[PDB]
Amino acid sequence: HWGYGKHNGPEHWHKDFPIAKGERQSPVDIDTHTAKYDPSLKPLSVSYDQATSLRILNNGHAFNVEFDDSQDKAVLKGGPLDGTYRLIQFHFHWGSLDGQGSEHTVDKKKYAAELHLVHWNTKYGDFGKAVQQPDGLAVLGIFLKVGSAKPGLQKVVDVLDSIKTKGKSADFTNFDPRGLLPESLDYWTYPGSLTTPPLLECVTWIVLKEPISVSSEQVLKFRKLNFNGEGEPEELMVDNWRPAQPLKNRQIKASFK
Ligand SMILES: NS(=O)(=O)c1ccc(N2CCCCS2(=O)=O)cc1
Ligand SMILES: [Hg+2]
Ligand SMILES: [Zn+2]
Repeated sequence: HWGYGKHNGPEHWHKDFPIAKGERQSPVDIDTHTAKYDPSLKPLSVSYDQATSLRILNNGHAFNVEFDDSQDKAVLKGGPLDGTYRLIQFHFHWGSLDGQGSEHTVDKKKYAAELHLVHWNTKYGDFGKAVQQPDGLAVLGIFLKVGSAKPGLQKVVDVLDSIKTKGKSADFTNFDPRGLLPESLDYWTYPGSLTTPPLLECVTWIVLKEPISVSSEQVLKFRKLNFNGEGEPEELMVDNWRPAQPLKNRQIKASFK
């Protein structure tokens, strides 16, 4: 099955998921000089004060911090979005080295990691139905660079010992996603896709201009995770990012002048 290795990685995905070569695939390079400021964009609203985290899961390609999405408790609205999108989970993509790891690039620059806060359009009733829709999802993407520690990340870092291998999960209640956000909500936005199989073209991407900083030791613990299940040969969970895909005649919009 699909992975990030030489034999099952991004170059292979198209054979099982033909949409890999579609018209609105993600991630993309954000060419900052080609991006246009959009005055019709409303202010971005991130409402995570009532957020209810439940669990953290190693799914064999990254780890998901899952939330209770049965009521409007953590929501994303405004910006390019019509209606309300509920937070279901967040996860990261990272590299084997600090000079790579992000999925989106900015003027071809790769960051050490990228955080994805995944949201589904409430008019569609659940996540499964939302991913059948062109505007089913909204993913808020945040770049990670190496520098000072992110205090709001440490609770995540510390539990990774407990979910080392594929299929392992751990209780992860009372985690506050607000501690993962940068100061500014300035962003780029474009229509795109899931960056992993099934690569469904359902996402409004909202990628924040301001990266967060994480410490070397925080990122190092990400790299100690395993792609494999327990009792199988160890394959370090690193370089779980898809490279930039063709923009194809889509326009990236900026929230800022
Ligand atoms: N990387 S991404 O586009 O934000 C992304 C968001 C959600 C998902 N998933 C959809 C398939 C089932 C659960 S999931 O987390 O793996 C995969 C990728
Ligand atoms: Hg879709
Ligand atoms: Zn992702």
